[PDB]
Amino acid sequence: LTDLPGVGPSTAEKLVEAGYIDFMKIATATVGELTDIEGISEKAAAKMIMGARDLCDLGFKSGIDLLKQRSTVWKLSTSSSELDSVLGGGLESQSVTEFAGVFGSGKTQIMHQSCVNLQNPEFLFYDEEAVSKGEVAQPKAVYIDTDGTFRPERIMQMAEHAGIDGQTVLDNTFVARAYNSDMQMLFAEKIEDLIQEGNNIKLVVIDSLTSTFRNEYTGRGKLAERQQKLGRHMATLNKLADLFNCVVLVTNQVSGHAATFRFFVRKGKGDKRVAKLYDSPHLPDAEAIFRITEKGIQD
Ligand SMILES: Nc1ncnc2c1ncn2[C@@H]1O[C@H](COP(=O)(O)OP(=O)(O)O)[C@@H](O)[C@H]1O
Ligand SMILES: [Mg+2]
Ligand SMILES: [Mg+2]
Repeated sequence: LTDLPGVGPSTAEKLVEAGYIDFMKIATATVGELTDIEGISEKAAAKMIMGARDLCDLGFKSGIDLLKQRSTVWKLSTSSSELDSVLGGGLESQSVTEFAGVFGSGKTQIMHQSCVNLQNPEFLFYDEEAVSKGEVAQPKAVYIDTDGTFRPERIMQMAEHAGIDGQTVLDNTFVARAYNSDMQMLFAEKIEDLIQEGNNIKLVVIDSLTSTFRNEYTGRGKLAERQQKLGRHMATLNKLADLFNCVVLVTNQVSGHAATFRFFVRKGKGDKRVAKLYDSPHLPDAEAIFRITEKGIQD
């Protein structure tokens, strides 16, 4: 951090204790966040931010550089050919993908499958030129279980059929049981701490995203506070996805959020499930047929 203009050893310590350890978090921080660090003037705050931006080469980009920026996005397979195809390759890092649908449609299943697939190196599609092995090495997932439906057995089972060690998935998956939106949001924010602790978080799951909010802000007369809180939460999830180049997944029970990809999943005949991609920035609306068996997501 002392590389940063105006940042000496003493300021560097105040910065590390305030959570600001890497350049990107400073380069993208507001003069407000830092000035609040106390002992950090607004002058020093603006200088180090300007400095960090330069160090991280933030600025106008054009031509081939646009393709290169886009290439830093890696993708996680869902184990369903149909789905991956409709996703334009697989779940995208640096973005939030939402799977909404009726109870039993398979939302939680997809969440578990993703935690497993993260441990299958061949399931992470990326341009070796924009993303180095080390960046996706020893990947870890964080699962914010809001409904209390995380099932280690299911992880073990899906892993087995994938030919990978189930215990290895468990060892690399942090689960956080949230009983309300406050815990849910806080846990989400604490993810930076796990990364700071050396954990290569590459997959974040929020299952579910809206349950707590709906239960807490049932009154549609105070739908204001709710739509707000949820917005801040989503903003936090999106920033996480970008800064730490990781895949963020959230589920929504349904009988509009800031998710960059939005799916509506419905039950087909028996095993069959239909995932309808209805919102994305560059892909056409399309349906993917897959199934849910003892092996997890397949087809
Ligand atoms: N071990 C399993 N083997 C085959 N299918 C399973 C297994 N576990 C769960 N399922 C399927 O998952 C469905 C429920 O998926 P779930 O993700 O919990 O729904 P939701 O969308 O509400 O989260 C079940 O009704 C069952 O068909
Ligand atoms: Mg993004
Ligand atoms: Mg569920």
